[PDB]
Amino acid sequence: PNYCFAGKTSSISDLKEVPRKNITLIRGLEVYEGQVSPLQVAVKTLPEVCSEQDELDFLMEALIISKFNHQNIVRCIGVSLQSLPRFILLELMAGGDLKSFLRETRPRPSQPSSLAMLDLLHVARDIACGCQYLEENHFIHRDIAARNCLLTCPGPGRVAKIGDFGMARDIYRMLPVKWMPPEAFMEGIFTSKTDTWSFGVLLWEIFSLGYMPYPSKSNQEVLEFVTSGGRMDPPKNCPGPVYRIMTQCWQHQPEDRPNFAIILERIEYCTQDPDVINTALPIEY
Ligand SMILES: COc1ccc(F)cc1[C@@H](C)Oc1cc(-c2cnnn2C)cnc1N
Repeated sequence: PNYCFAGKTSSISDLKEVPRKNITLIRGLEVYEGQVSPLQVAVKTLPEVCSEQDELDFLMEALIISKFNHQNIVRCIGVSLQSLPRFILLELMAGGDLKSFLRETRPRPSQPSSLAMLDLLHVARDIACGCQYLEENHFIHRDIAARNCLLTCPGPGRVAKIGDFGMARDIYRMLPVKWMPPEAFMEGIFTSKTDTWSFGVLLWEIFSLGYMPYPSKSNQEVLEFVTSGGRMDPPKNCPGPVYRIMTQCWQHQPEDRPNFAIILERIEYCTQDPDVINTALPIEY
């Protein structure tokens, strides 16, 4: 089984196999926190009880992640496929996944400024850079969403990175309906503009502080809503310029939507506008 990315073909043999003795599991997080000799790592494990397909899936996932080279995509430290159970070793992202972080770190009476608008813009900017990298390398992610993003740490130095490529893995060889543009439902045509649409939904998730998109709508209701021109309202307290980026991401015609270079440019503008970043987030009770 080969994998083609950018200007290079690669196989299992090119994967950096780490001697099993050098790998220690520290605790569960099927993922564990681990150590390699000392590098902190996350360990994704393939269950020994699985089918042939699970094994090629696991292998293709390792190939995919191992070929990426960008600071906003989680690194693959290596693999251990010659011992059971098989491991994929990933950069350990201590802040956890983005969706959970937004829900746990919402401004509250016990910590009214735990998070501010600039923090959310930096996360959006980080993922957008990741996405620009995928775009310019002609890789379509297909599942951009907060559940698939990770943070290096809880505190103010945090960096957001794209952390899961399972959907792209399957496609290479379960539509995330609420993150999908109209043409995906009706034409099944996918483009980097597909990711642009998803990023807009991700933006909404971020600035809502981790709400489910289209609150109160089922998948089919969303599908009909969006196909007929409907769009989400801004998240509570969302700055007008940030909502504008979302709605630009959600233009009905793919070609009307910005590429990620333009998105990054507009997020930076937002970061430079004091009227945006001086906006307070809602305090939750
Ligand atoms: C549930 O796992 C995921 C969820 C979403 C993703 F995008 C990637 C992963 C997995 C494959 O990767 C990591 C997980 C964590 C983590 C999660 N919760 N706490 N921690 C400490 C840290 N670093 C990773 N590399």
